[PDB]
Amino acid sequence: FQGMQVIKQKLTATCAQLTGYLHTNLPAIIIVPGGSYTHIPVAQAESLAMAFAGHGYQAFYLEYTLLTDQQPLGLAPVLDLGRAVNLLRQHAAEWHIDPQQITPAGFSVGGHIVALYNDYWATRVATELNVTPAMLKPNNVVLGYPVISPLLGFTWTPTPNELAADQHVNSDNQPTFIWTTADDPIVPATNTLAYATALATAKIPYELHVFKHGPHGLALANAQTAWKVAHWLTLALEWLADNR
Amino acid sequence: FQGMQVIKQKLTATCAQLTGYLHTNLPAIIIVPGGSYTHIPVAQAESLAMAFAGHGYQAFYLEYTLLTDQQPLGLAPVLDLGRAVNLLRQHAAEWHIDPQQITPAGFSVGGHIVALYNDYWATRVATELNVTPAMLKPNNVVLGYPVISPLLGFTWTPTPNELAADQHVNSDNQPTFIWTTADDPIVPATNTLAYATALATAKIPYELHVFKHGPHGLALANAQTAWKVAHWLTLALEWLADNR
Repeated sequence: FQGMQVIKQKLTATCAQLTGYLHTNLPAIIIVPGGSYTHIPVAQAESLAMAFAGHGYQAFYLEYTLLTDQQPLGLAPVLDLGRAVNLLRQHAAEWHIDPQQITPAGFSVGGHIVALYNDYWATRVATELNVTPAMLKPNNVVLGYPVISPLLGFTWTPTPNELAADQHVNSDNQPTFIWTTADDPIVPATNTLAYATALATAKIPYELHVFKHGPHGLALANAQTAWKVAHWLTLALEWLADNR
Repeated sequence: FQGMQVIKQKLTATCAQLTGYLHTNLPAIIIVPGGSYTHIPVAQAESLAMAFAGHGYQAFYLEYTLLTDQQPLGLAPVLDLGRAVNLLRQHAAEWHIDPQQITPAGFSVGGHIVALYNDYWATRVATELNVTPAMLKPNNVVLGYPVISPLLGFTWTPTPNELAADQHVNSDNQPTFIWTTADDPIVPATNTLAYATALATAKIPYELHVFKHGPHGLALANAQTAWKVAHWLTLALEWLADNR
């Protein structure tokens, strides 16, 4: 909460909450953290929000629906992200947000949430929230160490089989910046490579960085703990800037 | 040729030539440049050799067999690279090369040559050159803006169909660092993504960077002309160092 207005806002029709760090209009980042759908690692979320806040972004973090709030989780976290994007656009003027530069940044399981948001914002999220698609648009998406868990899934009842983000890449998918680790023996980067291939085939703009960064847990701990900058951040910021 | 011993050596049983820039023992880079198999862009080759020379490498560039030297080209350039690796190991002591840190770095069509070298060094190159596999080992390989052309191909007579480097990834493939451009509308990065997927499936160590760098031609021109450093170089050097 470093010299910035901290704001806290519970989202409507959900237990999800949003925390914001606020400094013309600025681009805005919404950090969708990890946590295996069991908890939200608040310190990770805040640190990653500050990584962007420090480089000219209004930065938010989303505490999304967890397994303890609802089971089956369903797609509640993806919907929660929509509620968050919509609130940012609605309040852009009073928060000095450029409503055309709202970017969800998903980490670990939050990368899965964000990947699916990029696929369904104009369709399933819009119709579930009954919000106009334009209000839910992610201007770009960022995915850091994405992790797929079968906890996410089952009006709109898709099981983990039809939640392969790489199978539902469409023309409404927006530009995507992805980075992950190549050498986690427990979680190969093959899923992420498949998503990039789907983006490339659908001709959705992207950038992909598969680094030798070790296990996903250590890699994301380092990203949080040791960005003050890390190449993933330099690269994400440059990509975001050049897409403006 | 900046304050370093420049050496020139024609390789045996080939029109291919090698140029070297020489400063304990040092790692060595062999630049396999582009040129569409019609010419070798010497200025590109030299500049890229210097990019590494300046960071503690003995650096060489390979002027490989061209379409004007031999048609069909066959796999002559891949064999030429083997001849070059073998010569470096043979003369490591007098050139202050660490014979366990010899790394071919392929650019544009040379990336295809190097990708195939990583696949066939212990098998088809060894048997065509009648050289022991150990002498031909690439300790790591680097691929920058790789481009596949059907000019490469047809003792060992494979047509362009059986020269998909991603189809012949085996356990003898060595660690691979790849970077390319995501947004060349004429040459999508899908081939490179497929190779990375094959490396990942075969559990060969790798790092992949698909940047929004524009058309392949401009991207490689920039790499040559504007590294003095560019992130692809920082990233390649760090990866090479951490694999030691």
